[PDB]
Amino acid sequence: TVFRQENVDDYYDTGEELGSGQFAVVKKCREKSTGLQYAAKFIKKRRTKSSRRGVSREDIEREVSILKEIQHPNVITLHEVYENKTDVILILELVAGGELFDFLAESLTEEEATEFLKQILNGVYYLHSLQIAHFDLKPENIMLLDRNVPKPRIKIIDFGLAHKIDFGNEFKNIFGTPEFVAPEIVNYEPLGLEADMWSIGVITYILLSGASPFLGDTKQETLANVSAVNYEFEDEYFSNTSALAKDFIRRLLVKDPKKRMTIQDSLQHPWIKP
Ligand SMILES: O=c1c(-c2ccc(O)cc2)coc2cc(O)cc(O)c12
Repeated sequence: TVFRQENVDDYYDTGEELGSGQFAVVKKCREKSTGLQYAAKFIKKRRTKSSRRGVSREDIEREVSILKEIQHPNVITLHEVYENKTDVILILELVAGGELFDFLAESLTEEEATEFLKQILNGVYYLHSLQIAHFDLKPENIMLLDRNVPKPRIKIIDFGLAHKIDFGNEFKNIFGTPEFVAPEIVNYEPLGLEADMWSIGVITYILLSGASPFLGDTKQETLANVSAVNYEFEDEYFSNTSALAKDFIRRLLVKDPKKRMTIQDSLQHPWIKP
């Protein structure tokens, strides 16, 4: 699919940089015709077929196709797509309260954790209902609308690894951040919606404790820890955490994807259920 090839600078003015990654940079922007504000994600294109640099058209089109499907309060939305010879430029909904990752750098109570968690689960429920696996859930990819309120509202971002799961699983060597990936990702096995639920377990552990359950001193150690389900609830961190909260985590950090809680299970779990 081809995108708008007019110069994006004819329609938008850019400002503060919001984030920067391997082949993408995200800039605050403002649409000239409406005065409305967005985030422009510039994705660097592959310059040749066999290059390892830039993002393949196939990967870019997948992210765009998924984003086009999405409309939910807890997920980023897509406004427009432009492209030129060097970049595809996604004009995305602006979320200006910063990463959940940075908010955490400022442990939560179980109430604070569950208030974030419920919104995350609601967003993931929407996605999984559409058979969309995110595959890169982590605090850096959870953005707050406003960080200076008692109960910040959040939105899931970064669909760069997201896949449609029309057949129950995808077998593609999809692979995110070692701390957050499920054992089936580590082992290069077929992947489905279940991998997201593991990531939610890791996120929940971090929300409650300020500590990462599988983090080793090197990437290979972290990955080895993940595959072995080498984690425990340290008393120093979890002494005043409820057994029900631990139960929620324990039922997500399960090696066999088939035995892992689904998104629907997680919403009905007694720690979450109203
Ligand atoms: O999506 C984002 C955002 C993003 C998008 C929209 C917002 O409103 C806020 C941040 C920021 O940094 C990134 C950095 C990346 O490497 C990849 C991304 O997808 C993003």
